[PDB]
Amino acid sequence: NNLGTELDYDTFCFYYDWYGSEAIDGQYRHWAHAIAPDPNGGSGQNPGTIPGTQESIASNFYPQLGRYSSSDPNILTKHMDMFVMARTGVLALTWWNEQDETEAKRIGLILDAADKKKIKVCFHLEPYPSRNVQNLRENIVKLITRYGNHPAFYRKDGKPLFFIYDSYLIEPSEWEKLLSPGGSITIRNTAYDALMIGLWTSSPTVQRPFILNAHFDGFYTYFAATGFTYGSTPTNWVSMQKWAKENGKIFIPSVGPGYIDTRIRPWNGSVIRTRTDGQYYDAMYRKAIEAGVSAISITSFNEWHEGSQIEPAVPYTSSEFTYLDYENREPDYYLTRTAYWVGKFRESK
Ligand SMILES: OC[C@H]1O[C@H](O[C@H]2[C@@H](O)[C@H](O)[C@@H](CO)O[C@@H]2O)[C@@H](O)[C@@H](O)[C@@H]1O
Ligand SMILES: OC[C@H]1CNC[C@@H](O[C@H]2O[C@H](CO)[C@@H](O)[C@H](O)[C@@H]2O)[C@@H]1O
Repeated sequence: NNLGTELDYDTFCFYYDWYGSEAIDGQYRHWAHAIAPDPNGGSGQNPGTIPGTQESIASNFYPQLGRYSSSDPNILTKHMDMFVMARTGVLALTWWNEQDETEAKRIGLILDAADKKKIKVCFHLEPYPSRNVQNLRENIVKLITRYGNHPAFYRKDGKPLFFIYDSYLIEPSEWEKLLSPGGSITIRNTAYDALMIGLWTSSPTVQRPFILNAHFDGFYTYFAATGFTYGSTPTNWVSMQKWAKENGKIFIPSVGPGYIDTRIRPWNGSVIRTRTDGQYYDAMYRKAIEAGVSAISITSFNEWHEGSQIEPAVPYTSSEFTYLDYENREPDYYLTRTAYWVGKFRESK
């Protein structure tokens, strides 16, 4: 078929499976959330918590699907149908190494639901406690062993792919052990080789040697808020792509529709980026495509705490909070607008 509706398998959408519902789980997990203390504020902050009631959830927006469980197979079905609407072929799943049966169940449910719609899944390896290159290798081995034969397990030219959040927390000298072909615990040329995509944060003076010396296969930028880092400043993307191409690296810039996290981080208002009826998303996605990249990542499907979600949101005013909503756009606008941009990306590829 040549309909202009097919999934794109170089488009990665960051997905969070940490929500919990009455129907499935037993606490309204993540809809209830601690309010972060101000890192520059007084001593003796008791910032409190958002209780995750119908009226008061840990987001500035309100989901169309309500306080859903990420363990609810009927929610997962709906989510995969939303990925199909958006034309996003890869779900980049947050992964926290919880070592619990409920996590294992959820991952399996997600892979199964994804496959019914021909969506692929890769892992977004988060900064779990004492993360280091040895336990990262062990966990890569476990994920490939457990899930590598699942038909929804993502591969690019035969290789799995991982995004590594806050990769700068591990020194390049440690990364080299895992990621250089000569490294003492290398995955290169093994059954567990993978494309490893590190997080480009700050200036080229710092990031270029970091990426080279760490032996990452590529880099992404994550943040939906323009200007939050050098990497999330889209005017830098042409130059970042040129460097990537020169150095055999894969650049996967991250685009998002807006940012606001002030329910959980009330002190962080300077990072707010207004959606402007889709104009912010349009501008960011255009810059990614114009940079001439081979792959794009979307922040986010459903990071509701950070207000970067493309998942449908609805107007809601409760006794406790007046939520933001999609304004003059319909709840599914960011899904259909994603599909528009995926088409533009494909036209350029
Ligand atoms: O401090 C608020 C800030 O926190 C989180 O990002 C942190 C870290 O994970 C990032 O690597 C660096 C990049 O410079 O920034 C923080 O230290 C995110 O939640 C972010 O959106 C938020 O503004
Ligand atoms: O997936 C990368 C990155 C996205 N932003 C949130 C990060 O997770 C932290 O913040 C969450 C609230 O926004 C909180 O629920 C998590 O426990 C974690 O502190 C995530 O690493």
